[PDB]
Amino acid sequence: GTTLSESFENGIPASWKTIDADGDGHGWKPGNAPGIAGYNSNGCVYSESFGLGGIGVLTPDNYLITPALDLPNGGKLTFWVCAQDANYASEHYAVYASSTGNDASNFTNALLEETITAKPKAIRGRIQGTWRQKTVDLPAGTKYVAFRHFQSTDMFYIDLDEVEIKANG
Ligand SMILES: [Ca+2]
Ligand SMILES: [Ca+2]
Repeated sequence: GTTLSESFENGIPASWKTIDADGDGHGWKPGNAPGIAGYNSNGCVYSESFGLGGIGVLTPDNYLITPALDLPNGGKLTFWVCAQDANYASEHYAVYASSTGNDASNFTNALLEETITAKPKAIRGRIQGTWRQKTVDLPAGTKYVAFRHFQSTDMFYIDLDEVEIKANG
């Protein structure tokens, strides 16, 4: 079955689907160095809970969804995530599998759900959040994977990079 490897070095391919479910006009977006460097690479994607330039506080419910997948005996997903700004790091997200369609309502099996945590002597810390790697088992018959930024507000960005799916298959 499917191997998928996406480094986001040239944005979000049209074969991926984005859903701005909350309807504010802000969804998952391409990021690149120097503003928004990827993991060991130039490009990534990001989603905002606060926008620069007067945009202000947001309440995202934003989906980034893979192309269709062929996983008759399941597979393994890995990806990298961080908080863009270590002082505003508490972004919440979940990863879902659908066996059916690729609408928001088809993503109900949360495989992974978490709020990012920032990593007594006074010491200078990183400006940007540390990249962490996540590994998720994908059930047999999974056709789409969704990354959902939601139940988040008034932090900064969540960044996502280097998505790999290996079929068992
Ligand atoms: Ca990248
Ligand atoms: Ca939105």
